[PDB]
Amino acid sequence: SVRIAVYGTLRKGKPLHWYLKGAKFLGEDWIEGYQLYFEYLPYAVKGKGKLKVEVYEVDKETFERINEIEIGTGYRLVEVSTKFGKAFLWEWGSKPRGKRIKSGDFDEIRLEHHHHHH
Repeated sequence: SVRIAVYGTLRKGKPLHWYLKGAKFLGEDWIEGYQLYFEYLPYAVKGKGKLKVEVYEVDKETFERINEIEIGTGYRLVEVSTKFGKAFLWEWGSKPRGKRIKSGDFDEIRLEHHHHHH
Protein backbone atom coordinates (compact mmCIF):
# COMPACT_ATOMS: atom_id res chain seq x y z
CA SER A 1 0.00 0.00 0.00
CA VAL A 2 1.35 3.40 -1.06
CA ARG A 3 0.13 6.82 0.08
CA ILE A 4 -0.04 9.42 -2.71
CA ALA A 5 -0.94 13.12 -2.86
CA VAL A 6 -2.42 14.29 -6.16
CA TYR A 7 -3.00 17.90 -7.19
CA GLY A 8 -4.01 17.61 -10.82
CA THR A 9 -4.75 14.99 -13.46
CA LEU A 10 -5.43 12.22 -10.93
CA ARG A 11 -7.82 14.23 -8.73
CA LYS A 12 -11.49 13.26 -8.61
CA GLY A 13 -13.23 14.24 -11.84
CA LYS A 14 -9.95 14.93 -13.65
CA PRO A 15 -8.74 13.08 -16.80
CA LEU A 16 -6.89 10.19 -15.16
CA HIS A 17 -8.95 9.70 -12.03
CA TRP A 18 -10.22 6.34 -13.24
CA TYR A 19 -6.83 4.91 -12.23
CA LEU A 20 -7.84 5.49 -8.59
CA LYS A 21 -11.34 4.00 -8.70
CA GLY A 22 -10.34 1.26 -6.27
CA ALA A 23 -8.13 3.43 -4.06
CA LYS A 24 -9.06 4.72 -0.61
CA PHE A 25 -9.60 8.47 -0.28
CA LEU A 26 -8.19 9.72 3.02
CA GLY A 27 -9.06 13.37 2.52
CA GLU A 28 -7.70 16.60 1.08
CA ASP A 29 -4.75 18.53 2.45
CA TRP A 30 -2.43 21.42 1.60
CA ILE A 31 1.26 21.01 0.82
CA GLU A 32 3.45 23.97 1.73
CA GLY A 33 6.29 24.99 -0.56
CA TYR A 34 4.64 24.33 -3.92
CA GLN A 35 3.17 26.39 -6.74
CA LEU A 36 0.68 25.22 -9.36
CA TYR A 37 0.80 26.10 -13.06
CA PHE A 38 -1.41 24.96 -15.93
CA GLU A 39 -1.04 24.96 -19.71
CA TYR A 40 -2.36 21.69 -21.19
CA LEU A 41 -1.26 19.79 -18.07
CA PRO A 42 -1.03 20.76 -14.39
CA TYR A 43 2.43 21.34 -12.92
CA ALA A 44 3.50 21.41 -9.29
CA VAL A 45 6.95 22.89 -8.71
CA LYS A 46 8.71 24.04 -5.57
CA GLY A 47 8.10 27.66 -4.70
CA LYS A 48 6.38 30.09 -2.34
CA GLY A 49 2.79 29.00 -1.74
CA LYS A 50 0.51 26.09 -0.85
CA LEU A 51 -0.86 23.31 -3.02
CA LYS A 52 -4.21 21.55 -2.62
CA VAL A 53 -4.03 17.78 -2.88
CA GLU A 54 -6.27 14.76 -2.48
CA VAL A 55 -4.55 12.01 -0.49
CA TYR A 56 -5.12 8.35 -1.32
CA GLU A 57 -3.92 4.93 -0.22
CA VAL A 58 -3.30 2.70 -3.25
CA ASP A 59 -1.98 -0.85 -3.54
CA LYS A 60 1.38 -1.66 -5.11
CA GLU A 61 -0.06 -2.80 -8.44
CA THR A 62 -2.12 0.39 -8.79
CA PHE A 63 0.85 2.62 -7.97
CA GLU A 64 3.09 0.84 -10.47
CA ARG A 65 0.44 1.16 -13.19
CA ILE A 66 0.16 4.90 -12.61
CA ASN A 67 3.93 5.37 -12.47
CA GLU A 68 4.10 3.70 -15.90
CA ILE A 69 1.67 6.10 -17.62
CA GLU A 70 3.39 7.85 -20.53
CA ILE A 71 2.23 11.31 -19.42
CA GLY A 72 4.26 10.84 -16.24
CA THR A 73 7.43 11.27 -18.33
CA GLY A 74 8.05 14.86 -17.29
CA TYR A 75 7.28 14.36 -13.59
CA ARG A 76 9.52 12.85 -10.94
CA LEU A 77 8.47 11.17 -7.70
CA VAL A 78 9.05 13.11 -4.49
CA GLU A 79 7.93 12.71 -0.89
CA VAL A 80 5.78 15.26 0.91
CA SER A 81 4.32 15.52 4.39
CA THR A 82 0.53 15.37 4.79
CA LYS A 83 -1.68 15.26 7.86
CA PHE A 84 -2.24 11.58 7.09
CA GLY A 85 1.48 10.86 6.96
CA LYS A 86 4.20 10.92 4.31
CA ALA A 87 3.00 10.52 0.72
CA PHE A 88 4.43 10.43 -2.78
CA LEU A 89 3.74 13.28 -5.20
CA TRP A 90 4.61 13.69 -8.88
CA GLU A 91 6.61 16.89 -9.17
CA TRP A 92 7.03 18.51 -12.57
CA GLY A 93 10.71 18.15 -13.45
CA SER A 94 11.25 21.21 -15.64
CA LYS A 95 10.31 24.88 -15.82
CA PRO A 96 6.55 25.17 -15.36
CA ARG A 97 4.37 26.19 -18.30
CA GLY A 98 1.10 28.10 -18.46
CA LYS A 99 -0.57 30.56 -16.12
CA ARG A 100 -0.09 30.27 -12.38
CA ILE A 101 -3.10 29.05 -10.42
CA LYS A 102 -2.85 31.43 -7.45
CA SER A 103 -5.18 29.51 -5.16
CA GLY A 104 -2.98 26.44 -5.54
CA ASP A 105 -6.18 24.51 -6.25
CA PHE A 106 -6.65 22.91 -9.69
CA ASP A 107 -10.42 23.37 -9.26
CA GLU A 108 -9.90 27.06 -9.97
CA ILE A 109 -10.15 26.08 -13.65
CA ARG A 110 -13.69 24.80 -13.05
CA LEU A 111 -14.58 28.13 -11.51
CA GLU A 112 -13.62 29.63 -14.88
CA HIS A 113 -15.96 27.17 -16.60
CA HIS A 114 -18.68 28.31 -14.19
CA HIS A 115 -18.02 31.96 -15.09
CA HIS A 116 -18.38 31.29 -18.83
CA HIS A 117 -21.35 28.91 -18.96
CA HIS A 118 -23.42 29.49 -15.81
